[PDB]
Amino acid sequence: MCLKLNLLDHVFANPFMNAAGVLCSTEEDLRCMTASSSGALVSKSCTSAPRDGNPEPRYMAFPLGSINSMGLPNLGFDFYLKYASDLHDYSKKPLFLSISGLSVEENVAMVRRLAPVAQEKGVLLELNLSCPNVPGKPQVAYDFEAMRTYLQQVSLAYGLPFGVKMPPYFDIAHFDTAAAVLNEFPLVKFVTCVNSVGNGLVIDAESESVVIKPKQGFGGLGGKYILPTALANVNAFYRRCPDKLVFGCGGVYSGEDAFLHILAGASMVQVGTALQEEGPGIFTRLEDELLEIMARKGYRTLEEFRGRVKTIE
Amino acid sequence: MCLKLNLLDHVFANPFMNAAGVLCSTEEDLRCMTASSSGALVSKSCTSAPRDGNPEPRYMAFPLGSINSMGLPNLGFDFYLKYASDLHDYSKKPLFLSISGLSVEENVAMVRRLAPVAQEKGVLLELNLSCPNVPGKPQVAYDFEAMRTYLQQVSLAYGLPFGVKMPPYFDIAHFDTAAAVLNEFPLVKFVTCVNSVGNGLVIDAESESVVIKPKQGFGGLGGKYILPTALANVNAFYRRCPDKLVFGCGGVYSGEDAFLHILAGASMVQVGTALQEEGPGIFTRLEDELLEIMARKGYRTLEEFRGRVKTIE
Ligand SMILES: Cc1cc2nc3c(=O)[nH]c(=O)nc-3n(C[C@H](O)[C@H](O)[C@H](O)COP(=O)(O)O)c2cc1C
Ligand SMILES: Cc1cc2nc3c(=O)[nH]c(=O)nc-3n(C[C@H](O)[C@H](O)[C@H](O)COP(=O)(O)O)c2cc1C
Ligand SMILES: COC(=O)c1cccc(CCc2c(C(=O)O)[nH]c(=O)[nH]c2=O)c1
Ligand SMILES: COC(=O)c1cccc(CCc2c(C(=O)O)[nH]c(=O)[nH]c2=O)c1
Repeated sequence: MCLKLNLLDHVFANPFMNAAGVLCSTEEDLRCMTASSSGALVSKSCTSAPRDGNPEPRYMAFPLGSINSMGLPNLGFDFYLKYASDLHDYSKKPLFLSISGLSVEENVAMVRRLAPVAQEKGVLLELNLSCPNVPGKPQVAYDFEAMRTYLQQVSLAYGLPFGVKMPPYFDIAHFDTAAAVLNEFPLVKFVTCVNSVGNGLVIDAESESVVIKPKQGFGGLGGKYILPTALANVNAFYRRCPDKLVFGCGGVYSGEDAFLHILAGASMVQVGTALQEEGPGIFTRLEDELLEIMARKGYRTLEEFRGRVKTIE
Repeated sequence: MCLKLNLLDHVFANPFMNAAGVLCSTEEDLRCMTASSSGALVSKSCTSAPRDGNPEPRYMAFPLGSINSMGLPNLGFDFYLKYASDLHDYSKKPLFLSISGLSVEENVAMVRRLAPVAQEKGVLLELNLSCPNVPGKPQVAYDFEAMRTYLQQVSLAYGLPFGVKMPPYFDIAHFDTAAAVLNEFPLVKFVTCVNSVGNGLVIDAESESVVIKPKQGFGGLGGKYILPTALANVNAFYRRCPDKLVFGCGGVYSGEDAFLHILAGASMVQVGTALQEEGPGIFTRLEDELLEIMARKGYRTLEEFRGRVKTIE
């Protein structure tokens, strides 16, 4: 018995991978993610030029999860493109490249260059619809006309199957609107739910201080705090986007949390805070634990229970 | 050393009270909250007509908090108005009456009727904006045009100081816009942050089932899941609404959580899930725990540390 699967025309040894931004910034990180037992890896979201990101401390974790305001530090698109084109060993596992340009034009410029490497090598694209705050305007994925623009422009410029990383939604009307926008675009083959829960605030009682330096302590939350929000979003998109795959991200620390994502409809399962805290060994534990739940229930395949969460009456 | 506060022209023995919807539906509930050591109580959010609410199970709790889709079950406005005018003992503690009409017209009708009792007895109004409007539109407080409408008409119909219960926000743009709307209305003297984190989904791994019946399992999240989100919202409004009070609500299980809310800027501190789970004995524990933290830090009153959370640099 094994957790092997095929999608987007690639084979994956198991449904696990890092979440974008975790253990994926440097050549050292990507090589370590490659050497792990993960099923796939995703590079850090990049911009055209390298960025240092925000002042430190800019990430902190706690028993129930993490807060970050990293500021999109990254080595620049040229570095991740070179990683995808010359350095990654595709015989080991698939690679996804996350892009997060600060304007539509910047995104269009990076995807035009990624297209022939995607054709030649099979690197897959994850378009990240989250960016640093611009006063007077909402996040792109919270502004449905801007979202529709980015997607129209990228699908035109890239011309190949790609995926989008979405922030969480909290209102049913927003699920219906966002999914309708995503469904206008046949090249969006996968949706990743969810990015960190925006602008939480952790305060330390002893020091009476916030715990990260940028943005007066405000930053995105991950880990145990966000599991039910992550499951709601995976399931909301699984139901509304029957012709796409959903990848689950948020709150995965155990094979049980992975099993819940898959029941909710997840095809791949990304690990962020728990990977940051435990290291790449977590992938062999997560495989063992999900296999163990499956055996106890009598499930031979992920397909037997994916998206089969039961409702009452 | 003391927990006493005077606000809104009332005196409160301590900052604790129930969160609306918890232990406040019936006369029996309200007399219980009155007999407890809470500094105040708020009645269940009511509609003009009595409501049975959604089918059960519609609330469930777990180690890290709760999920609910109650559907606004309540005994109807006439009951809560009668409780405020004839039954509540104001010599014990102040009363807030929460209203949550299904349309602006229903809100307006309630508050015209409330107004004479508010002037005579001193009951204080909390208008719930984290509430359904027209289906397929977002809840009122996530639609800034509907929000401005509700506040204009309620200000006019009521003519007295009131407060508003707000859903959590996740994007800085929303904090900016929401506070600017609120700051248009000088009768809005307090803002309660936050209502439940909307449409999460809790799944039970053993049964492979959702845990509440309404809305295919989707429901509002409370408790340990939402503390950082609640602290962010309290601090964001404390900073942006310098002429208003902020009441904090979300994730309070201990005097230490209360202490964080107050450093974030909370005046009153409300207790929902932990109160539902532990019962009204929680209020003596919370007061003890908060006084111990204060004693250890040398704080003699709440004003010494309210709003004084430190940032880094
Ligand atoms: C330090 C850190 C860096 C991150 N950077 C990115 C990023 O560059 N791109 C992105 O799409 N999401 C990024 N995220 C969000 C994660 O991909 C993930 O969506 C989030 O942490 C929720 O998952 P978790 O509960 O497993 O942490 C980052 C998260 C963390 C904690
Ligand atoms: C069973 C239940 C019923 C609730 N009903 C209401 C309500 O009627 N009006 C309201 O403004 N909020 C209501 N809420 C939200 C609580 O007031 C509170 O905002 C939310 O639970 C967050 O606080 P907590 O983390 O202490 O639970 C309810 C919450 C629960 C769990
Ligand atoms: C609401 O989004 C933001 O505030 C924001 C700020 C800086 C960078 C980004 C994009 C990269 C990113 C980051 C990051 O590099 O700070 N952290 C996350 O949790 N998710 C992300 O997608 C988003
Ligand atoms: C028809 O009214 C509703 O179905 C409904 C839905 C969501 C929220 C509300 C307002 C009451 C409320 C409830 C509730 O009664 O379901 N639960 C919460 O966690 N916060 C609330 O403010 C009503």
